[PDB]
Amino acid sequence: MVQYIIGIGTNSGFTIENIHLAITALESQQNIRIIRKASLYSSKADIRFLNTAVKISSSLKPDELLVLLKDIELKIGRPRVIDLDILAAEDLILETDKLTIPHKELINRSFALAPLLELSKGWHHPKYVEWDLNIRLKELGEIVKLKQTLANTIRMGIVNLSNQSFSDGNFDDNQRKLNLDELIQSGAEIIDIGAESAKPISIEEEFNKLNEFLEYFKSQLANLIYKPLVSIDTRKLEVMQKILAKHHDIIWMINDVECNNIEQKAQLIAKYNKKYVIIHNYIEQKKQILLKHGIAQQNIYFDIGFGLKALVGHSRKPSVLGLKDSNLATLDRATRELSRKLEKLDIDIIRVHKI
Ligand SMILES: [Mg+2]
Repeated sequence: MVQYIIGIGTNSGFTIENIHLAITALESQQNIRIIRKASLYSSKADIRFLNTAVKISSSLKPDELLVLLKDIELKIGRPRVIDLDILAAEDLILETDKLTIPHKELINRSFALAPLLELSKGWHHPKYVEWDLNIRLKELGEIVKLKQTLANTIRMGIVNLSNQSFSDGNFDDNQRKLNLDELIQSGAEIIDIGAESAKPISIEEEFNKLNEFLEYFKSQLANLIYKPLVSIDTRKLEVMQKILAKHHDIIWMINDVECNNIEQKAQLIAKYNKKYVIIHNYIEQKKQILLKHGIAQQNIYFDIGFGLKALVGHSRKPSVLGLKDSNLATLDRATRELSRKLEKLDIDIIRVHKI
């Protein structure tokens, strides 16, 4: 049994998902235990890189572990989708054309070294036992530790484009953009964009608002410290159709509150292989239809619906935080404190305005 620090980076696709999946792959090996996972780090490539590290225990030999990693790199399907490197193994020093441990660039890459030292604050490079790596890390300079984590409970950030959020000024439409930014900085792992509050809205106009914002998102891809997973919040079948046709590459999930056309909707999610949610307003009958039309069960969440993995939407809802003249600075606090409790529980996804 040896301890290895595995470095995991990615700047392509669903970034945090690729990282979670490489970790899942390793944990699933009968001869590997996962000891600890580092924080998530952002560095610049062209899209932003997402890097972390994991400390494992394993009876694998370095070269055999090298073999496993290339395998995993091909499973996740490797702008690199996934890059896996043996960063270190205790005080092990190994030089072979095949591999070097510690990794030759460990001490040149802050996105490698920072997570390592986070996992092993007392670690010294065995080739250079006198090198205080804290000093080196700082010399390497640039590195953003994100508030997004590899926790079990992912936080979905609400981005409403409807009339509720309207404060546009003479020459600026910046509020929803500012809102996306705040959410991403405060650690939302996911973003749920919906364009309806009120007076009904057409398919064409619902589509227009969603499209303009996704195109805006895409134009910002290399400017985001973290590229969140994207959930599309609409109950209209034709909206899904058009939005998925244009933007399926950057969408992770469809979140539909009202069921009509559930048949054609599943047929659409299946073609696109996307996550689906089930809200109230039994879940079984729906599940079966979805399951029927070709929707893999794991790709589907349920929501009980204040108004199979578990999504809960409870943000700024009075009925569930104890009802409602209360200000936003108070509504969030009941959410934020109740969020902090669902995380503790198993909760897979929580939908919130503030993290
Ligand atoms: Mg490599």
